[PDB]
Amino acid sequence: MGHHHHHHTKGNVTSKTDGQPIIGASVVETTATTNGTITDFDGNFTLSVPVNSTLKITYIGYKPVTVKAAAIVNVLLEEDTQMVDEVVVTGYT
Repeated sequence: MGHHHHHHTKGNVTSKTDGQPIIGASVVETTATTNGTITDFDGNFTLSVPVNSTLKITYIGYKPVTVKAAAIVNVLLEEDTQMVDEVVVTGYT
């Protein structure tokens, strides 16, 4: 069980490789692209939007990711150009 701290942060993008924060991720709005923002060392960004539209996030290296606008949203970056299946099942021998 990992104890998570509750702070005043808006959105959070992390990679699905090791579990680290995304630094330098291009995140913009569906209609408000001009007001696009990037992620910090912590893996979060700050953006103010009037309408409750969706937010498009992209980071050079891993697959793209999109999430709706909310007080706290977690995103996971999937490996790009890499096919890795994480499935397993046992039974009769």
